Amino acid sequence: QFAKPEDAVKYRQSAGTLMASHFGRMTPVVKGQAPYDAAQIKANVEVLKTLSALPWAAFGPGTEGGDARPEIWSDAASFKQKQQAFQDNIVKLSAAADAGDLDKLRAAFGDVGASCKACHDAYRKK
Amino acid sequence: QFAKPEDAVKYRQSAGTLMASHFGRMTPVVKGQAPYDAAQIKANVEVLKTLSALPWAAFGPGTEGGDARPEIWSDAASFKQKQQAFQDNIVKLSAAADAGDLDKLRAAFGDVGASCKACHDAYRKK
Ligand code: HEC
Ligand code: HEC
Repeated sequence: QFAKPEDAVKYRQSAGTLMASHFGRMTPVVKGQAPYDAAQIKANVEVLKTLSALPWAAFGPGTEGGDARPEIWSDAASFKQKQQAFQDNIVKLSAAADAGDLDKLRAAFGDVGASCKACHDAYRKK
Repeated sequence: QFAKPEDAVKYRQSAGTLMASHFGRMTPVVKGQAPYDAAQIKANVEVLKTLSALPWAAFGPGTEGGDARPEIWSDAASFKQKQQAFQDNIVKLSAAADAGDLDKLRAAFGDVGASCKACHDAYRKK
């Protein structure tokens, strides 16, 4: 869907921006510094679920650039494993939210955050 | 969810970027220059549905900036009418996609595009 590689870069960076907001806005809730409303979090995690599937298709043929490290395309299976595992972690966060289980949410939230960081550490330029 | 107004601006601009990609990537389909696969379009319009609800909450208290015109906050009801009408048009696009009706999709797509433009013309700085 991208006329030029720059358009893929702009897309995936914007998807990252929105994921960071929908993930990070729950930090005060997970820490107990903001109240826990199960319906609010369920709805927010649904948004995050949708967003979480979006970046990967924007690292397609010839879309090199931005802060993507070149190791993304040459090791296609290792990068894939990481995005599929991140989305696995998102499924677990969805389950916690959908159940209205705050302890479960805390734990799942930490696992998601670790998955974001693991990918950035390997595949995003400093 | 925004620490500073700049963070709201960055969010809403990224939501716009993603909407433009998910809406605009269907142009060749609506024009018949790319094939119509009803399931593909149904899934894409579902993504667009989710995204289409996101910008509005990022024009909240004290989030003035970017290319938002100041008329957005002082005429809160007129701006609201426009975003709710745009989302009405999105519901109609969803219906067309969900039905697998290409003629209906064409018409609904044009109505959505007109709604984007009407809001930008009134509320987005040149
Ligand atoms: C690999 C499987 C990743 C996972 C999982 C997550 N991110 Fe990511 N992210 C990744 C790359 C390779 C890049 C660079 C893209 C480019 O071309 O520059 C990014 C970028 C971001 C950004 C910065 C966007 C920008 O302003 O330029 C953000 C804010 C971001 N990513 C957030 C984010 C979050 C919150 C994630 C987990 C919920 C997450 N990413 C996972 C690769 C991967
Ligand atoms: C008002 C009810 C709007 C509707 C409907 C749509 N958009 Fe919008 N858009 C609006 C404003 C006020 C702004 C400016 C935000 C800012 O603070 O700068 C925007 C911006 C965009 C952008 C540019 C983002 C950027 O790169 O800075 C894009 C690409 C965009 N909008 C796209 C878009 C599409 C495709 C829409 C219909 C599907 C749509 N917008 C509707 C206000 C409104």
